[PDB]
Amino acid sequence: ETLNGGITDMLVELANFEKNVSQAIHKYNAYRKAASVIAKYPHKIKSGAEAKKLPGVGTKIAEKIDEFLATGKLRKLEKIRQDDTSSSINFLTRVTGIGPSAARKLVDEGIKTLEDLRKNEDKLNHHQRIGLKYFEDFEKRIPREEMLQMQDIVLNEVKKLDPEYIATVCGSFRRGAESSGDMDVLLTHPNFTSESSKQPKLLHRVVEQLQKVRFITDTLSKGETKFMGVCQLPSENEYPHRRIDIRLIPKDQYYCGVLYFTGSDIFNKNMRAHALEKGFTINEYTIRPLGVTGVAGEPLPVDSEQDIFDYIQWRYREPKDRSE
DNA sequence: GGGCGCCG
DNA sequence: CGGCGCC
Ligand SMILES: Nc1ccn([C@H]2CC[C@@H](COP(=O)(O)OP(=O)(O)OP(=O)(O)O)O2)c(=O)n1
Ligand SMILES: [Mg+2]
Ligand SMILES: [Mg+2]
Repeated sequence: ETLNGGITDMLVELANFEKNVSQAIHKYNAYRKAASVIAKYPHKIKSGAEAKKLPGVGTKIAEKIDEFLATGKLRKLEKIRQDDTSSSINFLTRVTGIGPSAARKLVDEGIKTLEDLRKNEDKLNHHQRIGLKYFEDFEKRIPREEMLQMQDIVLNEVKKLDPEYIATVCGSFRRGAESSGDMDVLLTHPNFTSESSKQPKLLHRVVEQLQKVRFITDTLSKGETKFMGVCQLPSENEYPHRRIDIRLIPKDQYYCGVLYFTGSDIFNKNMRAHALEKGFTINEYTIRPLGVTGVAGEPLPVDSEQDIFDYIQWRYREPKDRSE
């Protein structure tokens, strides 16, 4: 029965291609949107020119409409049958360590399932191995109360080695969310500052410590600044493996760090992006005027997150507000 | 946007 | 050493 059936069908097929074969969210979005609106319409759609009228649809859609009208065809649309690589690839990407590039290669060699991975372990680099090892684990968000305990344990043991050590937990957590992807933690130490730019050792000790207590349980990397690894809560008879990140910022550049580690990522993007519009360039370490020629001037002093915002002419926004 | 570590 | 995956 349904008049515009035929069309809406196409339309929807179309959006999902746009959705997957691309990023083309904007496209896909109008796409469905439209199919939706033509769909609510109570008259048979005859002319694409009629369609246009209806809100949601426009030129580009109306065209696609036409080509369908005369002939069920849609050469573009016919093209579609290319399929399957794309489904599987992305999937693989869900694997921590697996980027689009290693995902491709993995698919080309026929590895393109979860099951398959497990079978082709030998092809995986270490990180991948882990992502793979703790796969199901990595898909669960940490709940507030958990982080809590973790905040605790980190907090504590940090003190034991030195109580001069400062540890702040950023990212989601700090922005107040109810569930957090991982645990992100800023670490600082006054012995360490913009003048020395050394002491990998501080971080170093600390991971070993947590390590030596069965907290961290794996290691994805260990720089003289960064640190990503797995960790886990304890119990009697167990808690899911979590992703952990430590970053050591020279005690003197704590604020740039804090801002940056709090995110959100989008926020940072907009913000950093903005500093520029204003003439300064911001990194986890500093905010320094950015010179006429296009080179970084000396770094403006910072005494609190507020000041960063003051510089780019922006209203301070609480962490909980830095969503974007 | 701006940058850290590891791959091979 | 680039480039990758990640933050
Ligand atoms: N591409 C990125 C990623 C992060 N940052 C910052 C934002 C905070 C931290 C990223 O931590 P994530 O754990 O990626 O984000 P989150 O806020 O912790 O989110 P989740 O809930 O997923 O852990 O690095 C940035 O400037 N650019
Ligand atoms: Mg987080
Ligand atoms: Mg993280």
